[PDB]
Amino acid sequence: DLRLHLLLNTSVTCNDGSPAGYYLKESRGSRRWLLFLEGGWYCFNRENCDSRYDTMRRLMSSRDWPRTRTGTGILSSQPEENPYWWNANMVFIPYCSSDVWSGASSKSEKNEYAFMGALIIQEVVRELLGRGLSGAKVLLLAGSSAGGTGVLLNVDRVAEQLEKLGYPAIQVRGLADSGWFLDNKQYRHPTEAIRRGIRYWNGVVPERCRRQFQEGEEWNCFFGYKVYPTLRSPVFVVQWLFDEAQLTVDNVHLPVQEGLRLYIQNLGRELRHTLKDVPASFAPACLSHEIIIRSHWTDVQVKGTSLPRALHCWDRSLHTPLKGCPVHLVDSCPWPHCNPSCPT
Ligand SMILES: COC(=O)c1ccccc1Oc1ccc(N)cc1
Ligand SMILES: *[C@@H]1O[C@H](CO)[C@@H](O)[C@H](O)[C@H]1NC(C)=O
Repeated sequence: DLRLHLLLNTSVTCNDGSPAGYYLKESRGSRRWLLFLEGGWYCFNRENCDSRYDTMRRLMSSRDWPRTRTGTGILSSQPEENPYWWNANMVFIPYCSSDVWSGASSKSEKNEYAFMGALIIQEVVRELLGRGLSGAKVLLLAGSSAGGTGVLLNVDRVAEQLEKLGYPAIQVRGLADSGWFLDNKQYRHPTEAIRRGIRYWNGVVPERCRRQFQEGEEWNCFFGYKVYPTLRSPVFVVQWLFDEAQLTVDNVHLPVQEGLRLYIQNLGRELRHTLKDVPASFAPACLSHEIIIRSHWTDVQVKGTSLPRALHCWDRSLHTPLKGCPVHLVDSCPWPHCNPSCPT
């Protein structure tokens, strides 16, 4: 079990002003640390944030947090469930800022809600350094769905933070799961919500990406294929070719006729194209969403290689290609579940 710690700096808060926090399970025997970012959509104005506070309050407040949590998937300490890092120090950071982990604005007299996602990550890292992280050799920042996008937005800031604090020996890396989206046409009549959210949250994006797209076009950096080339920390990308959250924003809900068949096939081809210059990636041809913290994450394979194996090969590569231990795994067949190992 992972144990809850509320942030000692109570000014770094969830949406409603309650303190943010993290769940931790230590492993004194390891110098590897895994920090995982929870997902769960977002809210972008007063009215729909008010709605989210009524029926999704745990994503906006720490008031009702359970006092511990169970680690699953890549957060499991059992070798049978987690062949990759079962012996690592485990950290689960709850998502209570509703800002895709980008915000840096406090609750105040002008702001009904606080959006502090980027600052929550910074403060968790700082408080963990007095608690074991100062001796780490690798810090892997991971996350799923909105947390996967949060990895892309924050991994280089964590690297910069550790350098400025005096810890240049810690190798910061990222693992972005199911947060690699496309700003494509919908099947029937979404990027505007991101643009409005950024101004509502005072959201921040990586500096190298911001300099490319410049004022008021910062929404571009929320899309993986645009922000990834600007990052300097090593990042491993996991993405279903037919992601269910992507299809939902595209207004696709699953007899498929020719128009829909061509749309679905073109989406898989476009996603595959955006990953050709991404050396560390895992992209199976399945209709699903999220992967790395479910208990049976070991079952899916691309070209005969599991995701835990591909991540271990990634570790080895960062000590050119390795014999029988690949890191770039993208299916080429064109329809959902043409890979026999897709989840049911
Ligand atoms: C849950 O996370 C998101 O909603 C998200 C994150 C980053 C970028 C986009 C996002 O939603 C989308 C907006 C528009 C289109 N076309 C696709 C996806
Ligand atoms: C708490 O965090 C905020 C935001 O990062 C910072 O401005 C403040 O100085 C911190 N408080 C202390 C006591 O360090």
